[PDB]
Amino acid sequence: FVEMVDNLRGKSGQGYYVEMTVGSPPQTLNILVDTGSSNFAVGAAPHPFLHRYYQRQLSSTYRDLRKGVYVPYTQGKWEGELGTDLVSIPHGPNVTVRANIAAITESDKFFINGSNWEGILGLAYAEIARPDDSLEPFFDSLVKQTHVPNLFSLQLCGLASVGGSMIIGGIDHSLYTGSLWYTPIRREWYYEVIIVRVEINGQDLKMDCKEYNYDKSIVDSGTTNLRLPKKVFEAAVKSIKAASSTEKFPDGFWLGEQLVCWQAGTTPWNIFPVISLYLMGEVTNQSFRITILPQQYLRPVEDDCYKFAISQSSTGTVMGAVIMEGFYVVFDRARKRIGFAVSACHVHDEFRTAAVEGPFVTLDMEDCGYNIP
Ligand SMILES: CC(C)(C)CCNC(=O)CCc1cc2cc(-c3ccccc3C#CCC3(NC(=O)c4ccc(F)cc4)CC3)ccc2nc1N
Repeated sequence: FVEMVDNLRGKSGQGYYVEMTVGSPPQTLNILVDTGSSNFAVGAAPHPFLHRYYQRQLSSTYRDLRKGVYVPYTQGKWEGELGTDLVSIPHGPNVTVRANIAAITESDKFFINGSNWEGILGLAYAEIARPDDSLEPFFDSLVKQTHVPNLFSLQLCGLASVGGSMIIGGIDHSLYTGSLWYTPIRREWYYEVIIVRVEINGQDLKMDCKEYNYDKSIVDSGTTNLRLPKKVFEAAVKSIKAASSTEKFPDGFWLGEQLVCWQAGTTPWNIFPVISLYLMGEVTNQSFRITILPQQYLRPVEDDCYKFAISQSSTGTVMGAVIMEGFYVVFDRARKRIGFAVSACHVHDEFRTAAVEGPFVTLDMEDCGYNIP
């Protein structure tokens, strides 16, 4: 898997993308890696934000499916035409597959002005594909048509440029330290998981664990922050504020609306607590924990200045890039489980160490799951 190491790039706050080729002859595009959606969709007309776009009429292997696709999101959208074509990942497995492709012809609030990606690779499951779950996602096609094993793994390493690795079809031992622990994929739609306990510097938050997963918890490379359900966010912020109270911060800092700065290299990392998320384990009544250092949740932005990268959610927990940057994450689709291990590229603390540790004894973990009617 050495050929796939370092196949991801990005810019701060703009996501991670991988190089792909589409069509015959191959058209090279940079594609955002998104575990929180399930469509393969590419700019296919000259939106001013795009470095380049897919030109479907120049591909001899493009097949028009003669069906439109429309994907609304928070008063924005992408829209276009469905087809299939041959797709490869140059720094990936040595195969080519015929996959569904959405050729985006109109959009609002989707592309980012100044980013270096032109499309999105939705790696989640068919249930959340548009227009419906009959549109087979890319990874499903990859596994069906080739001998690539049904798993991939992500090491995201944290404008300043960014990098990482997407290992397609396996695990690279060089990308983590310590042990890999697995949590079940609760259901195949999002990469849904169940958080069973939360601690701040070892202090139990002491909430009904259902609150941690209200109304779901997902692992999402398509989101920057650790996003927490409102009630949990408020409890977490209260605790982090208490821990760090020897310094004063504007109210807006805790809302992610202003920076806090310190003289070069005098950042008081010690006053910010570690956060442990306990995840449902593979065995009955067994859990494990992942521990994130403050270096994960205080995002550097151009003194050393930082933005608070924990935010409130009204649609459940989102373990975004912030969390993922601390860990090598294994999406073991074949066995309906997600693995975590400390990332070989995570940012270290002077005196404390990140961890993925277990086992713990946690009873009635099924009750931590929220039941969306
Ligand atoms: C409902 C739908 C299928 C659209 C998404 C369901 N998923 C979520 O709600 C989780 C968050 C998310 C929202 C998304 C929204 C869209 C979308 C659809 C129509 C119009 C606009 C958008 C958008 C957006 C934001 C986005 N993400 C980033 O720009 C990004 C920024 C920083 C990062 F670190 C990672 C990603 C480009 C996907 C596309 C993919 C998404 N992927 C995601 N994981």
